[PDB]
Amino acid sequence: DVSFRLSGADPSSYGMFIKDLRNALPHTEKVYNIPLLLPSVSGAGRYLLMHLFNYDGNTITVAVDVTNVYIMGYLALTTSYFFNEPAADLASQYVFRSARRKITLPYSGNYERLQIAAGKPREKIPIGLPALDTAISTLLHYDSTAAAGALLVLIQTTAEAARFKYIEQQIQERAYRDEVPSSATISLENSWSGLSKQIQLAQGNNGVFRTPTVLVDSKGNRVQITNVTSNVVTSNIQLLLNTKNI
Ligand SMILES: *[C@@H]1O[C@H](CO)[C@@H](O)[C@H](O)[C@H]1NC(C)=O
Ligand SMILES: Nc1ncnc2[nH]cnc12
Repeated sequence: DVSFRLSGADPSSYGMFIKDLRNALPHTEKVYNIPLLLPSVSGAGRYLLMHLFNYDGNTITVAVDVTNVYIMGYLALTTSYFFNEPAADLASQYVFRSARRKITLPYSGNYERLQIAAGKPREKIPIGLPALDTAISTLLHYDSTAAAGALLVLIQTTAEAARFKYIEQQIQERAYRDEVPSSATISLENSWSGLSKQIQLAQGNNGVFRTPTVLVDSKGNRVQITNVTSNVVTSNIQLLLNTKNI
């Protein structure tokens, strides 16, 4: 299991949590020096438990699929919550079995359904360490609309930060003040699968992507990523979704 405490959190302790989260994901291979997530994992071993504590020290446990970094559900006091999608229903067979009741949330876990549920796109949802503290608090008491927004915050500040060093840095910049994600952040979130696939196909194609990936950069500019010498590949992406899962 991996843990993070919002109480006394700073950029350093958050960086340590994101390092722990990455290190908990199993790999047998690096591709271009980036850990390659596994095709699959059987049984309870598929699911990492992240213990998160809000500033008052209350806790939720979040279940994450170690093959794709996907949050499937969470436990808050004695109630488990899972997304309404087959992968989460499978996860519910393995995690939080001792919960007194299990609620299936009225949406799946993808960004499009979550944003509909929350009534806003994540371009308009501030993120950062204070927003994460809020999100943990919200999830402690079931409110499906409020929960969607909290889950958008929670996904971006954990899974998306583990996937991309740039996103981890964005959150570190937001240690004491929330701010909506940069469009570069949004771009990366949306491209992880695409990048993961192209970095794997570059192997046996002399490091050249079969299909270029279009991103937005820091200054807000729309760039084409065509080969593994890109900074996005060398110094940003931290984990690769296995093409067997794409
Ligand atoms: C690869 O990417 C860079 C941009 O990052 C580009 O300028 C360069 O010409 C490309 N190299 C190859 C071999 O395609
Ligand atoms: N439930 C989830 N977990 C991790 N990353 C995601 N991106 C969109 N939905 C997600």
